[PDB]
Amino acid sequence: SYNITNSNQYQYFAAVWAEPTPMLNQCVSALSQSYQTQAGRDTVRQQFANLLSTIVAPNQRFPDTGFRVYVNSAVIKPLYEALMKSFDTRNRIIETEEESRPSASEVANATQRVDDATVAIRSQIQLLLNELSNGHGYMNRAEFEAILPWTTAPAT
Amino acid sequence: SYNITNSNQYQYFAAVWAEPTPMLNQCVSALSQSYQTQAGRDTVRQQFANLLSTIVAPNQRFPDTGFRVYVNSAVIKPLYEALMKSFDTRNRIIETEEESRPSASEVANATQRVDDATVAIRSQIQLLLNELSNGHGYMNRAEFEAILPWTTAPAT
Amino acid sequence: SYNITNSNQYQYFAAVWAEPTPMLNQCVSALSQSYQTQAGRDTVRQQFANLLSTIVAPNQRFPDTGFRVYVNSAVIKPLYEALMKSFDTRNRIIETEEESRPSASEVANATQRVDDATVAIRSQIQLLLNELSNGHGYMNRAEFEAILPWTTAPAT
Amino acid sequence: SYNITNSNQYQYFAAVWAEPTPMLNQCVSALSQSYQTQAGRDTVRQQFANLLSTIVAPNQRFPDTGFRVYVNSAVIKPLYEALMKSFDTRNRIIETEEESRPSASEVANATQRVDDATVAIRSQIQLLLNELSNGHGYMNRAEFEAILPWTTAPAT
Amino acid sequence: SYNITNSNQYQYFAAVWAEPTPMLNQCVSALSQSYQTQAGRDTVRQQFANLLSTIVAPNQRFPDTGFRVYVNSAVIKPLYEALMKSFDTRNRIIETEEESRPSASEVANATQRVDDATVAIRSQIQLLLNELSNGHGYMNRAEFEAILPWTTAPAT
Amino acid sequence: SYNITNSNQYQYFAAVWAEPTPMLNQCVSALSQSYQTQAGRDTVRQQFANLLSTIVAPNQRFPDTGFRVYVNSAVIKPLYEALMKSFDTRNRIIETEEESRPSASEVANATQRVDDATVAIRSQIQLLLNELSNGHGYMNRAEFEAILPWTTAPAT
Amino acid sequence: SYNITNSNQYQYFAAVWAEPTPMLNQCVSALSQSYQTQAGRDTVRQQFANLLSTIVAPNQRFPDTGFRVYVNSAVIKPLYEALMKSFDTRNRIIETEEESRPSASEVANATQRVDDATVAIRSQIQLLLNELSNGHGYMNRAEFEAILPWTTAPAT
Amino acid sequence: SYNITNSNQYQYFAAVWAEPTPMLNQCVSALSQSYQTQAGRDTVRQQFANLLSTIVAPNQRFPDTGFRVYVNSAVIKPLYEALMKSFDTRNRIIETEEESRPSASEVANATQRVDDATVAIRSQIQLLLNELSNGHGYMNRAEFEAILPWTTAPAT
Amino acid sequence: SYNITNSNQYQYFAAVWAEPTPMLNQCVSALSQSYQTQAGRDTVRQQFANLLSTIVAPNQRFPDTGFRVYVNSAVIKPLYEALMKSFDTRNRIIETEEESRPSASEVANATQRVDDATVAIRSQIQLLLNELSNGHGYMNRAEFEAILPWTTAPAT
Amino acid sequence: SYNITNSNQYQYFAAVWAEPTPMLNQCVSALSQSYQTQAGRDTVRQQFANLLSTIVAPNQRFPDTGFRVYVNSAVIKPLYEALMKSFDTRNRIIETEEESRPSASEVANATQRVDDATVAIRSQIQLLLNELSNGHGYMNRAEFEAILPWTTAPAT
Repeated sequence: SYNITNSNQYQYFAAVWAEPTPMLNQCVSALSQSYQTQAGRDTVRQQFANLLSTIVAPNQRFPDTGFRVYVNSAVIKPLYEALMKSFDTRNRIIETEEESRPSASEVANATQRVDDATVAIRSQIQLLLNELSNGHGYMNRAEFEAILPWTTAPAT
Repeated sequence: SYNITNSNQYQYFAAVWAEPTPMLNQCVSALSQSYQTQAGRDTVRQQFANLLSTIVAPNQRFPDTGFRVYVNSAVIKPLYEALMKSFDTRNRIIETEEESRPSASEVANATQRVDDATVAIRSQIQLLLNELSNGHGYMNRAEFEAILPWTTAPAT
Repeated sequence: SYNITNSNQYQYFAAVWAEPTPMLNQCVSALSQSYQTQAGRDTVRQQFANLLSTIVAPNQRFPDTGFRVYVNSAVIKPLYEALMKSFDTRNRIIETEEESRPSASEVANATQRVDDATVAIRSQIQLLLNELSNGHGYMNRAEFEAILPWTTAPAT
Repeated sequence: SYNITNSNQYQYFAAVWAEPTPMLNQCVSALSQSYQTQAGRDTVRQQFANLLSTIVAPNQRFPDTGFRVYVNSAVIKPLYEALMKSFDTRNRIIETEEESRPSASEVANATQRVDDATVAIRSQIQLLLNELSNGHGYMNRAEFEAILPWTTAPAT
Repeated sequence: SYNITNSNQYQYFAAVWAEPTPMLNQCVSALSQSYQTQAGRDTVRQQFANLLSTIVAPNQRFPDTGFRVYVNSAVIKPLYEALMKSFDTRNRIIETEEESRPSASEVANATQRVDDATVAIRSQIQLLLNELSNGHGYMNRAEFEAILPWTTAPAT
Repeated sequence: SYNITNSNQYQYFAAVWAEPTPMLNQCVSALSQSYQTQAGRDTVRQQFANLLSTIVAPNQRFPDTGFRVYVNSAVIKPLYEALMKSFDTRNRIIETEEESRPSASEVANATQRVDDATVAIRSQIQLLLNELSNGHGYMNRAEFEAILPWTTAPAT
Repeated sequence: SYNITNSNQYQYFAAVWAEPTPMLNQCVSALSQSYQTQAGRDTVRQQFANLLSTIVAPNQRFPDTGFRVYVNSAVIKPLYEALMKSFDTRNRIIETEEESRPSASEVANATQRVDDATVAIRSQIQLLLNELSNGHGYMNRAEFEAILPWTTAPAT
Repeated sequence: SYNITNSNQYQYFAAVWAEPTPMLNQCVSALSQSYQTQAGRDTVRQQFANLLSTIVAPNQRFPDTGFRVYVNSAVIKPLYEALMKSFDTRNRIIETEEESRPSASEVANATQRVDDATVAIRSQIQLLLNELSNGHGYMNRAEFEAILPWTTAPAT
Repeated sequence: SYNITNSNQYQYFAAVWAEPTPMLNQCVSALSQSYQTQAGRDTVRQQFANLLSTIVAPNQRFPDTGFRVYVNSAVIKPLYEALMKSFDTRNRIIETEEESRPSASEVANATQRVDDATVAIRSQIQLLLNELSNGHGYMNRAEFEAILPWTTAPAT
Repeated sequence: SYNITNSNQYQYFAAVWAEPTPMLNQCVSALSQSYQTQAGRDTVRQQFANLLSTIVAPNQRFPDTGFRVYVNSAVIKPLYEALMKSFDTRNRIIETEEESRPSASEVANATQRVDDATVAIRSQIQLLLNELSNGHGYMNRAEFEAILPWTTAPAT
């Protein structure tokens, strides 16, 4: 069966998989909304997490009856953490009592901070789209390989 | 029969199921009302709970004669807790004796709090509608799978 | 007879139908009134609900002797929830004992809130009118199709 | 006889007809009054409704012995809903106990709201007059056509 | 029947289809309105989403009795995400209590932000019109091809 | 009968037709009014929409007993979207409580914005007039052609 | 009788006629008043509209017992739309509560806007006078011609 | 009848005709005014356009009962586009708020630009006068010829 | 039928055709306007695009019943891209808040930029006129040739 | 079948192909717009990327039923990266708070930077046009060769 030991072959186990369908659809769910909210962007990242699960264990090899998405590869990982990060936060401070601080934006501490955050998530959501989908990132038993052991309960 | 043991295959048992009909109809019941009330929004969340039951046990597999809704998936779970949460509460304080505090809204503690809560539940009730229904979230014996055991009282 | 199973073909069953006559007439009943009331706008949405019923079941197909209105399509669904929602509420607070709070509107918590709500329901009631009626939204056995099964009690 | 089925030919049935005489006369009844009232403007719109009936059914075609007014055409529909809407409401708030709020208009919530509403209904009542009457809107068996079926009980 | 496995042939499945009629009509619904609103632009993008469904599955090939629109092609995808994005948001901040911040626009945080957003959605709505329609983007069994497998339940 | 399939012959179906009479008359209705209003310009565009219907279906060819106006041609389409767009909006902000912001136009956010919008709709309303009418845009069975199929229920 | 079909012969039907008497007299009614008003200039344009009717139909040719004025010719059309347009509007803003904004014209948004509008309508009202009357614009069965058909119910 | 095919004989069809009377009179209407305006010069060019129509079709030859003016010949075309162009525009910039920029013409961006434009339209309006009228430009069935076909419905 | 394969014979397919009538008329529509605008020049180029379609496919040869205009030839292509490009843009920067930057043109960044752009589009619009029309650019089955194959479904 | 190993024969696999139709049409979409924008130029490059895919794999040779465009050849590659690069960016800095920096262009950091960028993309868009199309760049099984192996699953 599959019997892994060498640690160098463990950079593709947990928090590095999904499927073309699940991932791409999640991204559209995000992009199609306003960036003046927390519910949306915050929950969005939390959506992607639910799919950032695992698949290849140390005993049952990757099946031919499947093709998952290595969420920590070429363009996905760097631009997906960079992307999901774009909506990190912002200098949110609603200085009020009931009425927003009267002369709040006279000599304030933010404006283009919120505006510029939006640009981040926005356009990166797109470049991701094309890269993500194509081949930059994808993998299956075909591309999942190196020098892997197989020796537990027989089945070949 | 079905005979489950591996815990990794238990993230889809209790408080994660329903059916297209029950769920979608509940959402309309909510959306079609005012957000200046507690009866409505509070009881609403309590409505969704009655449907957040369980279906797949450890012995009788998912039937072909059915298609339920995994209430803890892709878009539903993150935006449904975020949604149901939108009507968490608000800074409700009816400072009165019989007559609401005379000069209550002069230098008060709330206004857009109540207003902004409404926006939350409202628009998220919609984005949910389309996502929820489509395929983002749904499942049945067809999509309910991984590596599951079946060995109790024979019937195949 | 009709014998449906595939869930992907269930996004057009409950809370998604009506008829050109019923729907359009309901909209006029709404639009022709004042927006400084609750009886009207609130009951209005509740009117549309009574027509948001169902028609196509899993066994008796859509008849040639009919043409219903898919209330969850193109322009209707997004602008009808957005519309019906326009009269969500407002920051209604009649701070009084018998006499409205003397200096209530000196440094208050609302005005253009009520005013701006009216604009919402109002003009959207119209854009709806033209869109709704035309073809954006309508359907019948002619447009109600995909890949649907028919196999119960014979009648062809 | 007339035997209609195609839905595309149903955008001219209910709530879209009247006659040159009834409609124009109703408009004068409105225009000739003060806009500081509710009885007038409110009941006015309700007057136009009584005439917003139906005429062409699915079996007895439009007669040669008549010429009705399609209340949902060219200029009428857009400017008639816009018109009838002008007297939607206003920020009406008579803050009093018996005596209107003493210092009510010091730092208040309205003035040109009421004033500006009047301008709306007023001048639009006129532009309507000329447009409405001419040809922009009118119709009869001559202009009521497309590709309509006639096949029930014989009479030709 | 159709029996797909190669992942490289999965960049045209979900969230990449529609039809000439549905798509173009949705765009007009958008363009014909004011850009000083949220109901409109926000719900607009949500309209396009309802049509961003799927069509070609892994078993029933693209029919000759149809011609859909690949919403992720040549000009559509880049300028449609860029377009739908134009109405991302803006620096919306209605600093008020009832009365908009007195000296709000003296030394404020926005103006041409809202104005410039409008230009974005506006003109891009047009360039899209011509490109979208022509051939830049469209596809059917004629143009939907590469090296695709067909081997399940026989029917040829 | 008419039996169309080739998609390249679908850029002249929905939202691309009208008649010389309806269209030109609508334009005059617009031009003859003030540009310091929303009722007028907004409803205007909504007027043109009611005429932006369809005529040539896939089975009943264009008649000799008619001459419609292709609203998406030569000069009409580019300058009609550009025109109808001129009255997109403006930086409308009536900062007031009852009394317009005292020192509102000292160091404000708009003036020639409103003024310059008017110039847009205005003069383009004219250049349109001559172009629109002449031949730039018009069509009928005479000019509506390419390589179109005709094969359903016989009638020649 | 008259039996027109060719569309090229339809640029002189609706909204393009009147008579020397009606038109010239209307212009004097306008010119003889102040340009610091809305009643006058606004209603003026609306006056000219009432005369911008139609005369030559597709069956009863232009009579010898008449001479009308083609309101869309040589100098009339370009300078009449340009003229009627001169009184488009202006940057009208009466910033007041009861008392016009104290320091309103210190650093304001308009002055020569109103002044310069007056010059527009004024002098163009004159150049029109001479041009309009002479021959630049006028027509009758004598000048109304091209290649027109006559074939319905006989009368020659 | 006339039956043209050779394209070399199509440089005298659309946008190349008028009549001695219409054209010359239009030019005087222009020349007799101030060049410190937009209404005049702009509408002027738009006047000439209304006459820049067509006359010789591919089937009804040029009549003996007429003499039109080829607006794209010898001196007219080059000096008429050059002329009509003279009033292209200018560096118009009224830098003001209500009061023209105080020290606007100290170190400004224009003066002789406006002045020199006037000279252009002015004197070219004259040289045109003599050239235009004489013979440089004029034509009729006498001068309209080359090697043209005539073969449709007989009439000779 | 026509059966093309050799790629060298593909430099005259898409985005390289039109007709003498459509093209020349579009150019006049452009030239007759001011160059201090964006609506005009921008939409102009977008007008020419609508005509930059295709005609000669790989199976139905160029007809004798037609003569189109190869928009990518001799003088058209180089001077038409150069022309359409003349109105690329300019250093447009309206530095203002409501009042254009007081001392904006003292030590500014542009003037003859806008002025010089106008000269570009202007005069090139003319040289184009003569070249375009004559023979420099035109083509039909007569001039559309090289060594082209014809072998699909028989018809000769 | 095709069985490649030698790496020297891998400089024509990924990110080096397309087709005459797709590529040339994309270029026109770009060129026909203003260069004072980011949406356009930025998304443009992202458009070309979607077509910069791959075609020749290591097992299924280049077909006779096709002719693609090697996007990394003679003139395309050097001038296409140079071209697409022209719209790299610019010294974009909108120093403002709501009102662009008053004395921003007195002693600033840019002007001809933006202007000169436009020239880059512009004219190179053209030289590309002719080169790209002709033969400089194109290829197919005819020109795609060197010394390539073919030895997997038999089919000759």
